[PDB]
Parts: sequence; C-alpha cells; structure tokens
Amino acid sequence: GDQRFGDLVFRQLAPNVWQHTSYLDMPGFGAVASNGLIVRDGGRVLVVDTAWTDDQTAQILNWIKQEINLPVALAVVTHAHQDKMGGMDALHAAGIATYANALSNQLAPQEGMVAAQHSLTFAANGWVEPATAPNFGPLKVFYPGPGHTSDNITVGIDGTDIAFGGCLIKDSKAKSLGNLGDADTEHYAASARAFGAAFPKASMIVMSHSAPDSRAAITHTARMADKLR
Ligand SMILES: O=C(O)c1c(F)ccc2c1O[B-](O)(O)[C@@H]1C[C@H]21
Ligand SMILES: [Zn+2]
Ligand SMILES: [Zn+2]
Repeated sequence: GDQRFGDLVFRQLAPNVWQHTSYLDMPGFGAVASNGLIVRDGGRVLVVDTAWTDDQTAQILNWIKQEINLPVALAVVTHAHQDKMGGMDALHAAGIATYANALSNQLAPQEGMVAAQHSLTFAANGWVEPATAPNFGPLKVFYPGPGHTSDNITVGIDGTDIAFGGCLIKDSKAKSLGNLGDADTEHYAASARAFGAAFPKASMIVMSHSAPDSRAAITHTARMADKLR
C-alpha cells in the first residue's frame, strides 16, 4: 500500500486521493513523519500541505508528474509551521497557485515560513468564504477554531469519505497532543469536535503525524484536550 519514492512515501487512499509523507530529523523528536494530501479533480491535481522542505516538495511534484501527469492547479496549506508550509518556495518555483488562511500568511515571516500567494478568509461559522477559495473543486475548507495553533484549518474531500485534520488531530491511540507550543489549550477540545461536526460523513480521518484512522481519532483527540482545561 505504501509506495517509497526517494525519501518520501505515497499511499493511495481513494481512486482520486493519495497521502504524501515526508520526514525531518528534528533534534529531540527523532525523524518525524508529516502527511498531506494529493487530490485529482478531473484534469487537475490539488495539493494539501507542503513537505518539510523545498527539496522534498519538489519531489512530491515529481511523483505527481510521474504517477498522475496532470497539472497541479493549486495547493492549500493548513497552518504556518514547517511541516505544513516549509516547502512553499518549491510550489512557487513550479508556478502553482498557493492558498493559506489569511492569519497563516500574516504569521508566516515570524515563523520562518514563506507566505502563500492568496489568503483564505472564513465566515463566523468556520466555513471558508467561497470567493477566497476559487476552483477548489471537491476541497471543502473549514476553520474549526484555535487548537494546535490559532490559524489551523482543515479540509474535507467532497465525494469521498476522507477529511484531513492536519496537526489538530492525533490518532486514536496517541499518548499526547504533540507540540502545544503555539496551541490554544482552552479551545482545543471544542475545535477538534467542530472539525468532526463539519465533516460528519468522513469515516477516514487523515492527520499530520499518524496513519489514517477512524473517527476515533477525533473523539480521542478531543477527550485528551478536555484535560487541558
Ligand atoms: O503536530 C504536532 O503536534 C507536532 C509535533 F508533535 C512535534 C513537532 C512538530 C509538530 O507539528 B508543528 O508544530 O506543526 C511542527 C513541525 C513540528
Ligand atoms: Zn504546527
Ligand atoms: Zn505537526
């Protein structure tokens, strides 16, 4: 099920959806896997999250060229940390239109990231303002509230059973909520639950640092976050 491609791993999750995985050896954490998504929509490819680095992100684009061979119409990144946004320059070098939460773009320089070219804004109920996410096809972008970070966003894939929680969601057996350095501890549980409520049909939950899981990832993440209050 896993395809090794250079130093990256790709896993098909649905007829039109693949998970990309890249690794960074970070001092104190080991070699951390980070996951994003690749979605074919008709004659276009859409990407969710970069790899950790520009070089790894260029390798994602190389895999897409070899395995799908359709243009990458856009990428959306899910917050301003390196696992999600470290490869922005590779997307720009490739001519790909890039999107992030407006707040992610504002935070990018101080986080050591390069901003995306376009900013998403969100209605009070969390759904993206559609004018700011043109041509997103089946990608349904939802801001669940502050959690792992204040700017974290999530993405469902219409027509599939898949939703992507990024670094907000940890797997159903996780022992901790990971890196809480920029987290909103009081609102985390509610934000995890809001993600689940936004995508009630999603039976496959994809996340940054573990393999795809059932919705027990959502309930378990929220239950762990209940203890932060
Ligand atoms: O998502 C996490 O919880 C996480 C972690 F547990 C360890 C290290 C990192 C994490 O994500 B990050 O904050 O986005 C960043 C790349 C670093
Ligand atoms: Zn993060
Ligand atoms: Zn992370």
